[PDB]
Amino acid sequence: MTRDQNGTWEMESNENFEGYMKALDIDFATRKIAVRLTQTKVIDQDGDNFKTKTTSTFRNYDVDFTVGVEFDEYTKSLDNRHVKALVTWEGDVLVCVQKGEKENRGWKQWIEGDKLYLELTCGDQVCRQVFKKK
Ligand SMILES: CCCCC/C=C\C/C=C\C/C=C\C/C=C\CCCC(=O)OC[C@@H](O)CO
Repeated sequence: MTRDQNGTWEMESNENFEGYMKALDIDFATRKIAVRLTQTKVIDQDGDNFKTKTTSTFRNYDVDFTVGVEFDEYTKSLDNRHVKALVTWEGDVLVCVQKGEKENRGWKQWIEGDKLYLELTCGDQVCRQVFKKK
């Protein structure tokens, strides 16, 4: 029983964020800034209802969802695309499929020990982030 992801989480590693952003067609100048940054993630979770806020000195991104309920997601200030998003549980892993113009786009987020893991996929690029609880 490790579905409770509530907390404030600080990034400690961010593997292949450059490749993930390139797969999303983020321009070089934006990648140059974004790859430098430590992200913070605040998760407010009530059962299957999630409110998430990911922050940095350069851009912030909020996404709220209920597990099992498809929603329209606009990735404002990231790659600025519209997708249909669905988050489901696979065991205690949150799995999101973002259906839209990019093939094989989604993410998976789970608790393991005292860490939050987030793997973001776009095409053949996977970015693996690890966060430690504040
Ligand atoms: C927002 C801080 C990073 C900004 C970097 C600025 C520009 C880079 C442009 C595009 C890169 C694409 C995505 C950024 C990566 C992670 C932010 C969270 C994405 C997400 O939905 O979290 C999954 C899940 O945690 C949400 O609940």
